[PDB]
Amino acid sequence: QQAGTETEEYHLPLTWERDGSSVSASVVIDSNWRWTHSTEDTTNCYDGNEWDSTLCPDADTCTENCAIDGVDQGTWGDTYGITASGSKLTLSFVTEGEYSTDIGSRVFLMADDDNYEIFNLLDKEFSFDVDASNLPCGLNGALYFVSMDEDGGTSKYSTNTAGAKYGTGYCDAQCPHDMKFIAGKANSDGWTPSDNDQNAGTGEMGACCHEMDIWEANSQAQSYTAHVCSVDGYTPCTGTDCGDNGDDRYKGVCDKDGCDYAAYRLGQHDFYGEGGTVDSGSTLTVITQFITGGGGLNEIRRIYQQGGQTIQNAAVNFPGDVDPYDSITEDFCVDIKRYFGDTNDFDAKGGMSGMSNALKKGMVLVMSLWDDHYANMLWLDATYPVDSTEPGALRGPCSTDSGDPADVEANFPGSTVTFSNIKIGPIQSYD
Ligand SMILES: OC[C@H]1O[C@@H](O[C@H]2[C@H](O)[C@@H](O)[C@H](O)O[C@@H]2CO)[C@H](O)[C@@H](O)[C@@H]1O
Ligand SMILES: [Mg+2]
Repeated sequence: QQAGTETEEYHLPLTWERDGSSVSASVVIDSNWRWTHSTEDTTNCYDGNEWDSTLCPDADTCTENCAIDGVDQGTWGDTYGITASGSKLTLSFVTEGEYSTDIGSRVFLMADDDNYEIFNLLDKEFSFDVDASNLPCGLNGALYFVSMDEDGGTSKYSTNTAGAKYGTGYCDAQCPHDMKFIAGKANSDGWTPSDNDQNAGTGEMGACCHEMDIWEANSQAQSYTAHVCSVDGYTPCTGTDCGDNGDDRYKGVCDKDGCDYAAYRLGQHDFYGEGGTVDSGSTLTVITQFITGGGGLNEIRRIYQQGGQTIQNAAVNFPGDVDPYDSITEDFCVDIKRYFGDTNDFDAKGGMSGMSNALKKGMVLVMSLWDDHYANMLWLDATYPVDSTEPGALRGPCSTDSGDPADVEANFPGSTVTFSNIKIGPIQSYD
């Protein structure tokens, strides 16, 4: 995409801490949340959930004729419901703006006006504070890393002149087809609008890359998940390479399931939640350690702090069926997937050393607040598949009727998440 000129681009200031020192950074809105309009005037190229067929009769013409516009100081709060102060960022769920209505948001941490901050998580400890108390069943306040290009794609794709400055270049391990711009081009070929989401559709291309999910959570359940891909960095995909939900799920270049460590699903029901050991009613510190052996990742450990207590990760709790692991390791992913009858796509795609090499090449930080039009977040907080009764089906305390976006959007429009005190530094020792 090229940049439009109707609205100046303002990145929202955010402080964080990098190896013992304060960094005055900022965040940027993902280009999918932006207005896409003619470079000539004000006409929408993307209008509702379909592209304009005059302006966009094929992707190349669409790319030439359309632009993504800026988000100025005022728009962050009143279109997106996003505020920041100091080292705290708050994302909103349903914000009814001027003439339109925004649902959730996704932002990236910037290094400067034109580049994302690049995190090299190997042999480091990454921490932050989150308040997930205002997120009911069916919502997900997520903090995670993805192998985006530092410049959002401008060096490699010459029709992307907007770049990281306009939040371009998102990819993740889902190989999402709902991205309006992929590899610098409008993804308008073969566009199908969503039946379910009036803002969304899917194009022929998907945008794949490695993804390290530090925190996927609402007030009811939480998980952290490593997703490795067999391709290197940001990778546009079509066809079977995308591994689309359904029959192709395991045939693409990325692991959609990931190797997930989700305490509730692993037989620890009161570890996290309302009045749990870690109490979602209140802010908590989430600390993640990327431990290496011979310079390669071999474990991802998790520690929590809340109210001055240090709380070790809860161990797998299937006595005599699975060892009490308490972290992501190769043996955990192998044994748990066997026990849960899950295809080990994580290993098929490179496993722990594939992930390590991904981490070594550097990742972009993402924070997001969303609901789930595909599976109602049931895989995080309920039972999934809904009628399944076998080990690993049970995920959280929520109803299998929870999480329909139409319901949660109407009933909990005020939902919010607050992330604060982002920090990276050497691996510390814990009591
Ligand atoms: O809970 C692990 C789980 O992944 C499920 O797919 C989730 C995925 O992990 C999440 O990242 C994505 O956005 O939503 C999907 C739903 O497709 C998968 O369906 C489960 O069977 C698997 O155990
Ligand atoms: Mg094929």
